[PDB]
Formats: sequence, C-alpha cells, structure tokens
Amino acid sequence: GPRVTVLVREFEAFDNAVPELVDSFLQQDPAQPVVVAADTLPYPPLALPRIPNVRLALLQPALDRPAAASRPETYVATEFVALVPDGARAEAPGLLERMVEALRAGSARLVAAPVATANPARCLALNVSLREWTARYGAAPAAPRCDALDGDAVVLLRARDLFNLSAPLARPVGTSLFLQTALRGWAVQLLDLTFAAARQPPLATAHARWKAEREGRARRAALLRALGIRLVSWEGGRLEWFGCNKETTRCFGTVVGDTPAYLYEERWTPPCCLRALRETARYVVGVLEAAGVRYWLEGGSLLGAARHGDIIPWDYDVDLGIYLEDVGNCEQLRGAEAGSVVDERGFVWEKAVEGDFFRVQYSESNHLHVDLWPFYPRNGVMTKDTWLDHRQDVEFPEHFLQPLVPLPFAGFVAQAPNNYRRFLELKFGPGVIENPQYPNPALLSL
Amino acid sequence: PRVTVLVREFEAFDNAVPELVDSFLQQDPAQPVVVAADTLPYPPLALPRIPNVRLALLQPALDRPAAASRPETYVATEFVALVPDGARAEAPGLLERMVEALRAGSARLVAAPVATANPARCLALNVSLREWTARYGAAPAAPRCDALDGDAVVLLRARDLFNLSAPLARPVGTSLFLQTALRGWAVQLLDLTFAAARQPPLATAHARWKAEREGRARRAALLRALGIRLVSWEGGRLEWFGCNKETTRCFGTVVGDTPAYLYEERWTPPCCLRALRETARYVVGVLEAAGVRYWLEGGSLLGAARHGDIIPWDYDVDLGIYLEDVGNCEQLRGAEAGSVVDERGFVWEKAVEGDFFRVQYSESNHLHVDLWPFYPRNGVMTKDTWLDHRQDVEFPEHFLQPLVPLPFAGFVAQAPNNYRRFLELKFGPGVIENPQYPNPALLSL
Amino acid sequence: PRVTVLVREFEAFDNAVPELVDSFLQQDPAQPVVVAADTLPYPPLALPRIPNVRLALLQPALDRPAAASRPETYVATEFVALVPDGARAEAPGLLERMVEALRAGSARLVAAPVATANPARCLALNVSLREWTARYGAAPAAPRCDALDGDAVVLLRARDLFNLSAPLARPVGTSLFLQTALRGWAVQLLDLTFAAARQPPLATAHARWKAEREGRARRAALLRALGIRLVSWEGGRLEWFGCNKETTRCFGTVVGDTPAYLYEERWTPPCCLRALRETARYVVGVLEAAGVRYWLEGGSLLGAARHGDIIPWDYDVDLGIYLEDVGNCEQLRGAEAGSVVDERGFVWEKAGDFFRVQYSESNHLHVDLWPFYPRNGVMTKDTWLDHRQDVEFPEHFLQPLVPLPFAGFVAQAPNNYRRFLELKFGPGVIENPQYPNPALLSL
Amino acid sequence: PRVTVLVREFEAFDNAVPELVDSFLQQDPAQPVVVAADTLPYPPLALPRIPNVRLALLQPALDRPAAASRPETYVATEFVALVPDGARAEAPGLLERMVEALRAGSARLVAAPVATANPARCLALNVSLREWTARYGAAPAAPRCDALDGDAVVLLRARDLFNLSAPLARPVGTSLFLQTALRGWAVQLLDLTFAAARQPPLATAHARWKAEREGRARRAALLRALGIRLVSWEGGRLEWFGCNKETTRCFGTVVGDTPAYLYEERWTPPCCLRALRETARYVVGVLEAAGVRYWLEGGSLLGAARHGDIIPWDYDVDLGIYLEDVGNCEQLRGAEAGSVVDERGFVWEKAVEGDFFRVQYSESNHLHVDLWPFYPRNGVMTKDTWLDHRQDVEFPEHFLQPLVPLPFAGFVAQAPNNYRRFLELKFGPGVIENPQYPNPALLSL
Ligand SMILES: *OC[C@H]1O[C@H](O)[C@@H](O)[C@@H](O)[C@@H]1O[C@@H]1O[C@H](CO)[C@@H](O)[C@H](O[C@@H]2O[C@H](CO)[C@H](O)[C@H](O*)[C@H]2NC(C)=O)[C@H]1NC(C)=O
Ligand SMILES: *[C@@H]1O[C@H](CO)[C@@H](O)[C@H](O)[C@H]1NC(C)=O
Ligand SMILES: *[C@@H]1O[C@H](CO)[C@@H](O)[C@H](O)[C@H]1NC(C)=O
Ligand SMILES: *[C@@H]1O[C@H](CO)[C@@H](O)[C@H](O)[C@H]1NC(C)=O
Ligand SMILES: *[C@@H]1O[C@H](CO)[C@@H](O)[C@H](O)[C@H]1NC(C)=O
Ligand SMILES: *[C@@H]1O[C@H](CO)[C@@H](O)[C@H](O)[C@H]1NC(C)=O
Ligand SMILES: *[C@@H]1O[C@H](CO)[C@@H](O)[C@H](O)[C@H]1NC(C)=O
Ligand SMILES: *[C@@H]1O[C@H](CO)[C@@H](O)[C@H](O)[C@H]1NC(C)=O
Ligand SMILES: [Ba+2]
Ligand SMILES: [Ba+2]
Ligand SMILES: [Ba+2]
Ligand SMILES: [Ba+2]
Ligand SMILES: [Zn+2]
Ligand SMILES: [Zn+2]
Ligand SMILES: [Zn+2]
Ligand SMILES: [Zn+2]
Repeated sequence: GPRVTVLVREFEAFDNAVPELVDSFLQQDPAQPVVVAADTLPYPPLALPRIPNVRLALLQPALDRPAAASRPETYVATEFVALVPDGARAEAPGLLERMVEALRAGSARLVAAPVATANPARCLALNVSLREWTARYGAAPAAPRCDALDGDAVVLLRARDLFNLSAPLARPVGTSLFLQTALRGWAVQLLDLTFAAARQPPLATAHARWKAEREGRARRAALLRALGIRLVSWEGGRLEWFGCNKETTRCFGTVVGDTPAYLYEERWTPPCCLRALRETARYVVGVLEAAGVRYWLEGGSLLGAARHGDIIPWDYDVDLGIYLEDVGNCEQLRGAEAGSVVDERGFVWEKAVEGDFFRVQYSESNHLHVDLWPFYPRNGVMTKDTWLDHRQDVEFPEHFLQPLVPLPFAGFVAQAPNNYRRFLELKFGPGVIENPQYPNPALLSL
Repeated sequence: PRVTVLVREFEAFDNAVPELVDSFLQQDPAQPVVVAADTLPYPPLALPRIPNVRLALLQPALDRPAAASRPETYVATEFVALVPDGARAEAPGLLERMVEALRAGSARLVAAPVATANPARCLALNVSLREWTARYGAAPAAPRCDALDGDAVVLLRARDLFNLSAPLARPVGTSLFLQTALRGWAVQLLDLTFAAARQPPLATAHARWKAEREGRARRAALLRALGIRLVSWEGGRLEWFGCNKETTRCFGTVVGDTPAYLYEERWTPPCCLRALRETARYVVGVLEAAGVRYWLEGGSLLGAARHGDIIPWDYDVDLGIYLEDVGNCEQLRGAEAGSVVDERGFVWEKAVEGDFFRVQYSESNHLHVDLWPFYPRNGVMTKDTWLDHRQDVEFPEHFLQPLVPLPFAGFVAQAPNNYRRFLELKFGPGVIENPQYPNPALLSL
Repeated sequence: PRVTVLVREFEAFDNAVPELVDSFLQQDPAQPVVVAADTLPYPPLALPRIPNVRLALLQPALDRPAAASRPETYVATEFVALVPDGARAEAPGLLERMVEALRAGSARLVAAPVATANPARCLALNVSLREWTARYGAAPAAPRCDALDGDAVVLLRARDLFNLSAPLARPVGTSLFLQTALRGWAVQLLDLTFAAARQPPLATAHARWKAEREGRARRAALLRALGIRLVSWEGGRLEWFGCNKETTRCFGTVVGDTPAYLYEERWTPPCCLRALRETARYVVGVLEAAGVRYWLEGGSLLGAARHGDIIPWDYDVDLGIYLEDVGNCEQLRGAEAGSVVDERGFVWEKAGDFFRVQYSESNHLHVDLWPFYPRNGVMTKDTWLDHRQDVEFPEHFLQPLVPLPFAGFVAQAPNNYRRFLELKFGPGVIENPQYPNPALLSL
Repeated sequence: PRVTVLVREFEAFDNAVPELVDSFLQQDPAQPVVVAADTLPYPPLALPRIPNVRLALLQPALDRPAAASRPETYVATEFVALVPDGARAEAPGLLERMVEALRAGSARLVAAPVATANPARCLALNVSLREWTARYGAAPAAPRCDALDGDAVVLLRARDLFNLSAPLARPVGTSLFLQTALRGWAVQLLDLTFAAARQPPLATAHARWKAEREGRARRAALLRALGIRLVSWEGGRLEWFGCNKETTRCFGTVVGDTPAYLYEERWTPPCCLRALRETARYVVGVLEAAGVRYWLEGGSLLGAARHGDIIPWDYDVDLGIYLEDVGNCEQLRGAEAGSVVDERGFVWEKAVEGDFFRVQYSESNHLHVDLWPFYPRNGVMTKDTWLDHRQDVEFPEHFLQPLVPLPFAGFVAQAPNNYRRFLELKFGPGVIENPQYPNPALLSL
C-alpha cells in the first residue's frame, strides 16, 4: 500500500502539463494517490483519470459543500505527501520512497529532489524575522542542508507537518512553504535524486512564460503582504520592497496611546517605514544645514543615535530640536507658518495641531514625519511655550548646545548636544542608553 | 448549556463590542466569549484579558498553526450564539431559554431579534446555484423562516455552524442563511428580544456613512465568491453582481464549445443571458430598420422553438442574413473596413475565423450576436465558410419564403417558416424534444 | 456530550503529558484540554499551540487579573475529566461512555482506572473536621465508594468540581475525595480502563524516588492547610501531620479557658492529645517510681470517669499529689530551684503553688501537679484559682485510691470518685459535658 | 452607603480592630465593614453581631464553597476603603469626601494618612518584571504617587481592587501598590487625616518586635511569590530576595540554551547577574595574579562591547584562556584531578560537556564562569572539542597580540584587540547593534 500522496499545486490553468505529470505517476503504480489542488476549478478542463485515487481539491468556500471540502488534509490518507511542481514527471520507478527512506533516516523534516528543468532547485539559506517584517536569503553554508529552495523540486514531508501550517498551499508554494518551515527552525535536505521533466513541458513560448511570470509575481506580492513580509534581502542586498513608499499611505494608521499598531502585533516598525524615516531625516538635516538653522538630535532620535547609531527599531518618528531664532533662515519653515508647504522634492512642511512645533512629512500621502521642536534661551535654559505629558519633553540647560558634536545616525552624520549621555539621562532617567523600553510599557512591554 | 457568545459583525473603527462583552459577563463572569476578526482590530478592542474572553484571528500567519484560524477550536460548548454589535444582554438567562426553544422545536437554528433601529425580519429564501440566483420573499409560515434580515441573536449547535463551508463569512446575515437555506434548514424567530447598546455604534452620520459602503463592498465580494449573480425580492427588486456594459463577460473564451460554467455544473450566468437578450433585441431592431432580411439560426432558433428564449446554458445568439443585404446596414458596411463602435456602444466586426459578422455587447464585454450571411444558389442558401458544427449546413431557400414571427427573448423575432423541419434538418430528428450540451463527448447532460 | 480533559498531577522534571494530550487529539483534533500548574513547567511541556489546548497557571501574578488563576474560567464544557499523567486515550469514545454512566447512575463522580502499576482501588472514607481526622477503609459497597487510591480518570460536572473550595489542590487523589466525601458524594468506579502511556514517566528508580519525595511533601502541606492532623486506616495504620516532641504545640496560649480550636468549632488536635497522653504516662511512671502518690484530678479524673481518656476538647492533664512526698522524686525537688530538663526531654517547672511538666522544651503541652496536704482530715492547699472544682476535700476520698483506666494506662483515682467529681463540679457532671467557660462559648 | 471598610492589616495577638470597627459604626450604624483574615483571629475579636459587619476567612476549607475564600463575595458596594489597624473615624463623612475626590480626579486610588507615628508618605515606584526589580524613590509629582509608605486609608472601586490577582496579599502596603503601579495606576494622597485609635496596638517594644518579625516574614514571602528579587531606594539601600552563596541559583539546569526565565517572559534575575559579576571579577583577579592569559569571549565580550555589562538575559560568563597557561593557576591545575573548592567557596572543575573549565559561585549555587582553552596552531587560536554554537570558532591569533582593557560588569577586563571585528567574525556584522535572545527558533516565541 502506498505511503505517499502526490500533491500538485503549482500550475497555470491556461497552460500546463498536469495531465502528463499525473499519468507518469500512475504508470509506476496505478493505485498511487494523487491530488491536484486549485482555488477554482481549472478551465480548460484538466480531464484527469476518473478513478478514486485521483482527486481534485477545490480550496475555496462553496454554498453546497461541507467545511472539509476546502481543507486539503481531507484529500490525503497517507503519512507523507509529495509537492510536485508542474513540468515534473515520474520516469524512474520507486523514487517517491527513496525520499521517504531518506526522510525517515535523516535529521530534517523536509526532503527534496530537483526536477531536471531549466530551473533546477538550488539550495538556499533563509532567515525570517517577523519583528522586522523581513526575509533574508543567501547562499546555503551547510548545503545540501537548506532553509529554503529556489527552483523546481519535489518536496516531501509528513502530512501532519504540512497541514498543521497556517498557509500550507499558499502560492507560490516555493515561497510560502519555506517561509513557514524556516521560521520554525526546520531544515530541508536536497537529496541527490533527479525527477525527469515533462516530455512536452509547459509554457514553451516566450509569451506563455510572460503571462505565467506576471501572475506569479502578483501572487508573490500579495502573499508577502498578507504574511507581513515587507522586505526581502538577498545577501543583504538586491532589496525587494513590499511596504509603503512615497505614493502610498504609511503602513500603520494614526497612533493612539503612543503605541502604534505594529506593537500590538508583536512586531517592530516596518522596514519601509524606517527607510522613509531615515530618508526624511537626512533630507531635513541637509536642508537645515544648508539654510543655516541650528539643529540637534532630540528625544528618541538622540537616544537611538547614542545607543546604536540608528532609529530605535520600534520607534515611529524622528525628533529634532532647533533654535527658534533660526526659523526664518529656512524657506520651507517660514512658509509652514502661513500654511502647508509641499516643497520641490515632495516633502510637506507644516505647523502642528497645537504645541508650537513643525512636522515634515515624507510625502503628501505618507505621513511618516520628522518633528522639529524650536527652543529659545531663557536665562541659559532652553524652553518652549508648550509641552506634552511625555517625560522627556522638558526644559534643559543651554550649555548643552554651546558646542554641538557630530554623531553618526541613520546612515549619515548629524549634530547632537555635547555630552549627550548626560543630557539623555536628564530627560529620560539614569541608564536609558543601556536599558531599552517601549513607548507605553503600561499598555505594551517588550 | 453553555453557549459560547460569538461576535463577528462589527467595525474596528467604530463599534460597541466591549460594552457587548461586558454586558454578558455581568450575567455570568465565566461566560465563554469569542470575538472573531480577520485582522487584529486597531485601535485595540481592549476586552478583558480573562481566559473566557478570547479573540480569534482568522488570517493566515507564518507563526501560527492551522488551528489558530479555524474558529471551531475556540468553541468548546455544544451551542453557539452569534451576537451582532449593538446588541446587549440585560434580562439574565436569555441564552438559556433560546437553547430550550431549540431542543423543543424542530428548527436547527433559533433566533431572537435585537431591539435596534432594524430588528430582524422573517424571510423566505430559495438558492439556485445552477442559475446563480437567490430569491427572497415574504415568510410563508412565520415565525419559521428560511432567512432573516435585520439584527438578531442566532443560536445553533456548534457542530452545525462549523460544518458549514464558510461559517463566519461576512456579512453573516447574508452568508449564514444562504448556506442554511440551501440545506433545507429552518430558523425559528422567537418571542424574545435583546436590548440595544446604551451607546450604540455608528452614532454620527459620517461613521454611519462609512459602515454601509464597506458593508456593501463585503456583501458584493461575498456573493461573487459564492457564485450568486442575481438577488431578487418579492416586490420585483433585483440586485446584480455579474456582467454589465462596462465590465468583461463572466466566463472566458470557450474551448470545445463547452463553457467553463458547465463544468462547474452551472448554466449561463443570468447577467450574461440578459446582455445577450438586450443585444439580440437591439441588433434585430437595427437590421429591420435597415431592411436586412434576417432569421433566427442555430441555438437561438432552437431555444425559440422550445420556449421562446435563449437555451439556458447557451453562450451567444445566432442570426442568418441574406449576403446581398449587408450594404443596406450602416454598421455592417463599416464592419468590413474595421471594428465599429456605434451610437449605443455595440461593437460591429467582420470576424477573423469565418466570413461572418459579430455584434458585441460593448467594447469590454464580448457577449455577442453572430450574423451568418447566406446567399442563394439554385434555391439553396449557402456560404463559402463552414464550421465543424453539424448544424452548419446549407438549406433550401423556400424555408425563408416567407419568414414567420416567433417570440424570442422578450420580443417577436423572424424565424424560417416550417422551423421544426428546419431545425430537424440541421440538428437531426427530435432535436426540439431532446436537449443536449454542445459537446456530449466532453460533457453531457 | 462535550468533556474537557484536565491534567493536574504530573512532575515537571519527568512526565508523559505530551503523549497524554496527543492521544486525546488523535481521537478529536478540537478536544478541549486544560493543563494546570502552579508555576510554568520547565523544561517546557511542548504542547501544541492550538486554541483548544490551554495551560492554566493557578498562582497569583502581578501582571494577571483575578480570573487568570480561577480554573473554571478555562473550562466551558459541561463535564470535566481529571486525567493523571501516565494515562492516555487509545480506544475512541471513552469519555462519552463515562458521561453516559454519570447520567445513568446516582453518583456525582464517575471514575475509570488507568492500567498503570497502581490502578485505582476503591476505599471508604469518613472525615471528622472536629477531630482533625480522616479515616480510610475498604469499601463495603464497591464499586460505590467515598474515595480512590491509585490512578484513575475521574469525571464529574464542572459546576460540581469548581464550587469545591480547593478543586485542584495537590495531591488531587487525596484532596478531591476529602471534599466530596465530606459533602456526602459518592464516586462510581466503572468497568472501564484507560490505557497506560507507551513511554511512561518515572522510568528510573532515581526519578520515582524524587517524585515520591515531593509527593509526600505536597500531601503533608495539603493536610496541614486543610485541618487534617491525623490519617488512620482500617488495620490500625496511622499517619501524623501535627505537632511532636520538636515542634510548637498546635495552639497558642489559652484565654478565658477557651482554646482557639473551640472557636473554630473543633476539638483538641489529635496530635496534641497524643502528646498529653504520653506525658501523663511518663509523669505517672516517674512519680510511682519515686514513691510519690498521685491521683487523677480535675478534668483528667472527669474524663477518666466518663470514658477513660482525655476530654476531647481539653488541653492539659491534672494530678493531685501529696506535698510531703514531693521530696521523694529528683525532678521535682529540682524544679523548686529552677527549670529542669530531664534525660527524656520533659521540662519540670514550679510557677501559682503547683508544678508543671511540659512535654518538651518546644512543645508546651503540660501535666499540672497540684500538691495537697492534710489539715484535720481535710485536703487543702495554700493558693486557689477561680474554678468551682478547685476546692478542699475530705482525705478519706484518698484512703484508699482505686485503679481507673486512663489514656492507655491504669491510673490512680480517689475512691468513690463519682461522688468526688460531683463534689467539685456539681451534680450530674459526668453525664452532662460542658465547655470550660460557657459564658464565652457553650457546647 | 457606597463604601465598605475592609480591614486586612492587623495582628491577632495585639490589635485595635474592635475600636476601629466601632468608630465607623458610630458615624453610621449601617456602615458596611469587613475584617479579612486567613484564619479565625484568636483571641476572638468580638465584633458586633450585625449583618453589616462580616468576617471573611480567605483560606480554603474542606467544608466551605469556593465563594467563601473570594473577598468580592463579602462586598456589595461600589467602593472599598482599606483601613489599617490603628486607624479610627472621628469626624463623620470622611469616606464620602474621599469618593467625590476619587471621581473628580484622574487617579484610580485616593488615600488619606492616619495620624499615627508613621503617617503615609508619597513614593515613586517602577516595577520591572523582566528585571525582577521594584525601584522606589521620592515622588516627583507629589501628592500624586505610585505607592505609599506608612499608614493610610486607601479607597478605590471594588471592581478595580478585586480584579487584581492578589488583592489582599500581605503586607497590603506592598502588594497593592506593586500591582497598581505596574498597571500604571496612580494614587493621590489627599489632605484628609484619619485619627489614631485611642489605645494604639503594639504599644510595647516586645509587641512591636514580634509584629515586625512577622511583617518582614510575610513581605519576604510575598516578594518571592511575585518574582520581585530586588527592592531599591533611589538605586541604593538594596534588599535582596533571590539566590546567594548559600542557596541554589534561581533557575536550574538550562535545556536548549534557553533558561526558564525566558519562557516566563522575563530576563535574568538580578541576584543571578550579581553573582555572575562577582564570580567573573574574582576569577579574573585570580587569573591575572596567577599569570594566566585571559580575554573576554562569547556573550561576555559582546555584552562588554554593547553596554559594558552582562547581557541582561544571559546566564553565565565566558573567558578564553591560553591552554599552556593553565599550569600557572593552582585552582585550575587541581581541577583536572577532580573538583576543587577553594578558600573562598568558588568551585573549579573540569567540564562534564567538553574540554574546558568551569568556576561556580559556590557548591550550591551553580552560576558559573566558563573558561575555554585555546592553543596556537599555525597562527590560529583553536581547541579540539567544539560546541554546536555558531560563535564557537577558530580565530586568528593576532586578535590577542596585544589585548585591550574593556570595561565589563564593574571592572576592567581583557578583550581581544579590534574586538568589534572579532565579534563580527564569530557572531556576524551588526551583532553589537542588533540584539536577540539565545535560541529564538522554538516557535513558542
Ligand atoms: O538531580 C539533581 C542532583 O541530584 C543528586 O545530587 C544526584 O542525582 C546528582 O547527579 C544531581 O545533580 C546533577 O549532577 C550532574 C553531574 O553530577 C550535574 O552535571 C548536574 O548539573 C547540571 O549539569 C549540566 C551538564 O550536564 C549543566 O552543567 C548544568 O549547568 C548543571 N545544572 C546545575 C543547576 O548545576 C546536576 N543537576 C542539577 C540540577 O544540579
Ligand atoms: C541568518 O541568520 C543567522 C543568525 O542571525 C546569521 O548568522 C546568518 O548570517 C544569516 N544568513 C543570512 C543569509 O541572512
Ligand atoms: C497536526 O499534527 C497532529 C499530530 O500531532 C495530527 O494529529 C493532526 O491531524 C495534524 N493536523 C492536520 C490538519 O493534519
Ligand atoms: C421557493 O421555491 C418554492 C418551491 O419551488 C416556491 O413555492 C416558492 O414560491 C419559492 N419562493 C420564492 C421566494 O421564490
Ligand atoms: C464512617 O461512618 C460510619 C458511621 O455512621 C461508620 O460506621 C464507618 O465505619 C465509618 N467509616 C470508616 C472507614 O470508619
Ligand atoms: C457553582 O454552581 C452554580 C450552580 O450550578 C453554577 O452556576 C456556577 O457556575 C458554579 N461555579 C463554578 C462552576 O465555578
Ligand atoms: C521610573 O521610571 C521613569 C521612566 O521615565 C524615570 O523617569 C524615573 O526616574 C524612574 N524612577 C525610579 C525611582 O527608578
Ligand atoms: C472585574 O471587572 C469586571 C468588569 O466587567 C466585573 O464584571 C467583575 O465583577 C470584576 N471582578 C470582581 C471580582 O469584582
Ligand atoms: Ba519618537
Ligand atoms: Ba448559439
Ligand atoms: Ba484539665
Ligand atoms: Ba555566555
Ligand atoms: Zn511602511
Ligand atoms: Zn455575466
Ligand atoms: Zn498538636
Ligand atoms: Zn538568582
């Protein structure tokens, strides 16, 4: 009796070799359980053999079906399952259980075998950090032991493992499966077996390939958005973004309780939102230094610069102090008092709700902002005509600004108050640099 | 019992859910409560973080097992009560008597209106997946209903609720009863009432104006997902969710003469048929006014002779015309120069396949009337192009001398005289009396 | 027909709870299961993180609400099945069968043994809070019983289990049935048998011996907290959980002659009585050894005359002795100079004008020796307390003394001691028991 | 009557609870009053036998129902006034003034000092569960406090008080404000003063001595029970409540490189770090004086580079030594022949798990400093046994020629030269700027 169920999820309705795939596996064992899975019934018809061991799983709700019909485990009776991509074929007999023998004998949860197509499976490293909304891929140091595969491969694992994932068949499965299994610390072993390719392989023409790649990329972009992957890095570079940008809204809505939505989801600030924050801070600092306005890193930005030289990973804005008597030297700021100002490079310069301060937004739509806090000396004390509850929003000795010091921050060099360690612990408390904490720990703590 | 209060219908930007949950907890501190949501609501719902009040997030997540998004694993009780936002438990023991109403009656669901601005009404409902249609009406035998509309607390067994394919699809008021009515289950509307919230949600006309449109949006996304194209009510009102002149047609290009919907064991979507009928009416009027001799052909004439309308699985309309008449019509003469978009958006074209014409409903919607030009030979109507259809043949011209009226698709159309033998000559004997799919070798009736 | 599996008895260092929970999830993936612990078990239990499997922590915490430690809040079903570690579901439908039994039968608890090395046997059990005692025995009406010994899956209604005062106190095998037998509930021990775990915990003799060590510690703490100082068995076996030679006595100093335990509607703790009985025995033996003649006095004589033992709420033992004999015994001529700790731990003191022998330097349960001397045939002394029964009496009541069983040994009492007792206490005192101070609190 | 006087802090053997309860009943005979105790107080209190005075026994009992041990069962009013023994109501309406003040303001607790020898004073309090620490100090925003020191009547809503986990744990003056400060609640110290009992309790030195011994005993058990290992006053006058040289360490054998405190959503106990800093300091003092070449290694060097101290969730200290230098240290060269306890109770032993040495804080407390022998082979620093740790690597010996002073855990220790590049090699780029706990792959995250 068979112990593996072949499962086919990656194929296009408009052009596939799924009939050849299924028929190749049935030729080695006519009782072989085989499942083709789809979100809608594929048209043109697949016209698979109408036998009981060949079933087609429709994985979307229907008014006339029971809950079990859209659950893929309903269709698998065996202990193991083989994810076969379209374009693969079974020509050598018995490979399906050399893969189970290797899986049982080995130390990894998944075993894989390349399919001999134009894109044969390559072994990858993969780190998923939901806190940073990032997947980081690279070359696999312990190959053939991988975190993820790229390319065409049959993947075999226990049905109990595959169907306890939250998105077991989400598309592209080559992306979704290894994001789930890598995050669990599971490994996949690229076995030295090769599956033959379809005799007449699918998407032969350039135009067929072009439509398949366009829909695939669309599915991949929706997948990463749905799962909260905003940034995909390969070896730290070749950055692929899936978050906000200059034309969109920012990822998180209006903050309430000084606790943004991402903290309630046990994540930190989305990397697109940090990337836009760094870009805006440099732009503003560049403008102020060209205009001759004395600025200095303030609040959480100074604290992030003093600790690790960047925006704090869970912070949502950038804060700068400025000398009030310098506001006139900036075109953007002197216009910000009369009304909103969109400058030549799309940044919006505004005077605030109330609180006598200046916000500079990344764009008209994306409200990630640098806040500018103007102070004026008052007997050697820096003061403002307004305040907010926050502990670190206080007056302070002006001598902390008499010299200003370079301080690396967010990929450039900015000005900070002299002896910034002491000035930070005045506003925040002793030990702030060495003990990181969330904006509102009474609501949410690290 | 041991009913789990299950909250699904609410908006994250403006709701009454904390006061809802608090009200039930005041009657029973340990009352099991499950709030369901697709994504974690922000700003925070701020429910009591006590073990009997749980929040079930129905989204996929990379760090959660399959069970975390399946709501039946949050419900351990035998009965489950769907409570809408804006309701409230004042009179203690109200759930307890709903359960004993269920065990006594024969209905699988029992229901209690909520005294809000729109308490639940008792309705009838038939669902016809084959025709993509749900028909609501006034309840024949209230307080027994197929469905409800308005705010109600609905109690049923968890095994029954969670054996449905989409138990908590939104809006629940639409989704649940579509699934239960199709199964022949009844909902019993009881003589009990739940109170409204003291501060009901959506107090301002603007928030009262943001819910409906995401509601109407969610409702249209639901009916499309479940294959409901048309909703009708007693009173004649109709709500569409399919084609129109500004979209594409519902189904893609047809392979093997067998459209995709037939493989799904459905027939032609009601919006496609209805575009076809109003396109056939319009083209017939253009051709009559132009002095082009036309007659119903193929499946159109076959459906006319059966019941005076399009064959319910058919995907286009066919008319034959005299080839020597094409010049009489303005749209047909532009067609042989190129594609023509006329006064009311219909698209006239000379076809690439054969030597015939095609009239599309609109630029984006390629439901069409095909015009098959014929010319006489020695009393035999012929054309120079042919399809691999059995009914695509020549025929004696006397069948056209004269034409006879024949009701079709809501209007009177010209048909060949003696159309029974005409149809039998083209289709084979007994065609009128023996309906069959376009390609029985691939998919038969 | 919905049951929550509830796991409470396991050791964090060696358990089979993962196999237990998995086996029930083999029969139903949505089976509700609550694992209950006082602190977070480490090493980690590695349970599935699915909504129908929840780990409930019963101890208070600065960052959790009151509800978080109340276990009824984790259980929404009608029925509850306490399942001990080492058990596992193998047959299907086993908990519905138990549920059918419960509704069909008349017992509020139903139980099926686990096929471990200690399958549950039935047991009788009376609980006497007044006497701080629980008595076990063999069950006459088995399978209808008061308590169980060994491993079983117990099923009852959640409303029954969680209205008990300590529903999950450990060991639950001891704690649960003390509470249900006290209420008069019976447990029915069914035909059926749950299978044992395939890799059962406590494989090594070292591991078992650590589980039994801390299991004995929890049981002692349980009984002490719940007012059970003595566990006795048919056959005579005794388990003590009270005071001894090296502790405090169980109650503080007495005010208004009414000990604390009486205000709790309880009588003298049985360990305190035992201490008094062995001190009376030892002190009598010492006085007899030294030729000092003694006689039961006060409440000791009353209790001896009434039933041959200490009055069950009394807190000391009283002996009259002849003054002129006081020099005969070493311990007491020593007690006149200062406090004397003898070669067996007893503490002889002089105080009043009477002598006191304490059980030990830490345990101040005492025998009071009242020396009497004859003045013209009347037994009198020089200092008097404010008790009716503290009076002179004719010496002929001691000429001669008679043997009277008391506290496990044969004591010496005045002759015609019923008339003697009626002299000091008043008529009918033997057959009309009364608390030491009825003005404050009556019996 | 909307406030229930609750009396919890008193001693059975010496108290003025009778005077306390009678003072309030003279102001209003109906005044709801609850005296709460673990066991029946003896000598008997002899409180008035009326329905509005009730004694609550909070311990579980074999005979009583669950409700009897729940303090909310004994209170049916909206507010509760916690009144300490020694306090006394002399002017009418003081409880009703505290309510109008409680709802006018923004703090959830109000308090009035009692005119004893120890009237309540305003305190600051921060509660760090992850650091198992309770930091006290003078109250910057007085009279708005986080906590109180001394005797006050404290009034709050019963729903607030009785929803905390340990609402009446003793000493209340500590347990309550630990729970309320952690929730970000404030208490406002009002200008109202409750009088002292005419016969104050514990009026002798001996009565006070016994009361203080029990007080300190209950406070010590309360803090360990709630995981407060260290109490501070303005960063000083510390009080420890965790492990030490005479006990076992706080967590015990670490499986999967993940200690128990991580799963409890906390970091390393402060007593366990203090022992580690002490052992590291003592060990390098022995190594420098014995002529042993050492350098910070692993997470100790990383912590020293990041913030100059032990990483707050780390559980030992690691040092690289030169293998050939071991003979120079007497403690080390005794460790191979068997485990060795030295003059100061530190325990030097060869490794169970590999070929390295380990210095434990004491024979009972196994917080330890690991010492890793490396020998020079062909210019690279390498040992022969290895761990499946990522940072257990061979490294070039130039990193040790020379060595650098780096602050660490309160003293100055030796680190490799260019330790940033050193750390980056075995941990990865950005390691100093991007922290993470030891093995976050469990999926219990
Ligand atoms: O079961 C606890 C102890 O009980 C009796 O003393 C004996 O059974 C002992 O064997 C046992 O103590 C264990 O003894 C071993 C070797 O003698 C120690 O290694 C072990 O300590 C742990 O050892 C591991 C390495 O295997 C780690 O070094 C770990 O850091 C260490 N844990 C502690 C807290 O020292 C010891 N077990 C315990 C719990 O101390
Ligand atoms: C993956 O993560 C590990 C652990 O932080 C790190 O050492 C490694 O360099 C990472 N690899 C990639 C390709 O990001
Ligand atoms: C998850 O794994 C368990 C095995 O522990 C198995 O019983 C269960 O069926 C699995 N779930 C699915 C959906 O396959
Ligand atoms: C539903 O169908 C029944 C039977 O076909 C019919 O009698 C009834 O009129 C229909 N109701 C509606 C509202 O269409
Ligand atoms: C329980 O009580 C009855 C008295 O009514 C007694 O006969 C029986 O022996 C007691 N059981 C035990 C075990 O002593
Ligand atoms: C106690 O019993 C009552 C009566 O059945 C019930 O309502 C209540 O929930 C029980 N308490 C529990 C289950 O904690
Ligand atoms: C408590 O924490 C706050 C955080 O802003 C800090 O300002 C204050 O100094 C801290 N107080 C103590 C006593 O630690
Ligand atoms: C806790 O607060 C809730 C708020 O809904 C209240 O119903 C409940 O009674 C409170 N708990 C107690 C023990 O008072
Ligand atoms: Ba900030
Ligand atoms: Ba047709
Ligand atoms: Ba006596
Ligand atoms: Ba370390
Ligand atoms: Zn973003
Ligand atoms: Zn349509
Ligand atoms: Zn005792
Ligand atoms: Zn410690």
